[PDB]
Amino acid sequence: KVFGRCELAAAMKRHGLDNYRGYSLGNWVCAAKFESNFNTQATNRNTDGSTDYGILQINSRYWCNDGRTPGSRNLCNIPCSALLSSDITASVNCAKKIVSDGNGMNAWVAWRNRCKGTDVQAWIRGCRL
Ligand SMILES: CC(=O)N[C@@H]1[C@@H](O)[C@H](O[C@@H]2O[C@H](CO)[C@@H](O[C@@H]3O[C@H](CO)[C@@H](O[C@@H]4O[C@H](CO)[C@@H](O)[C@H](O)[C@H]4NC(C)=O)[C@H](O)[C@H]3NC(C)=O)[C@H](O)[C@H]2NC(C)=O)[C@@H](CO)O[C@H]1O
Repeated sequence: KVFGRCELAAAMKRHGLDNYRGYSLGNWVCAAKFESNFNTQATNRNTDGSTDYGILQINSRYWCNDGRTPGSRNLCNIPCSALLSSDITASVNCAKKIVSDGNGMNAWVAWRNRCKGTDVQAWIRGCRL
């Protein structure tokens, strides 16, 4: 599913991401925009053989099981395919664990390079929240 900007903001808010760990909703929508362009089915391969899945581009090296990333962890306790769903629940629960891991949103490279320190409020302009 490709989400609309405001559509994703509502689901995210609903799922408790607004100010989760001190990160305003803007931050989360910006991250989704740059990581997958709001596409739940985005997948990308990394050089170490791990894969990034879904809307938040969650990595198999640490967070999910894809049966093909030898000696990686499955910290969110889910098959990576659960992250590709139209329903963002699994992606959001998993995100919550990632962001609390110590590096905050720096875990997301597109956030760090394109969202961090920008006027993230713009991402939710005109949404009915
Ligand atoms: C080429 C490229 O950059 N591709 C992108 C993917 O790499 C990226 O996925 C992210 O991958 C990074 C790389 O390591 C990963 O970051 C690691 O995360 C673990 C888990 O949190 C860290 O280990 C923790 O360290 C903290 C603080 O040091 C400790 O408090 C804690 O004990 C550690 N936890 C565990 C379980 O070990 C690493 O510190 C950290 N490594 C680095 C180098 O920063 C991110 O978690 C991945 N992000 C996500 C969302 O999965 C992918 C996602 O955007 O994007 C590719 O393009």
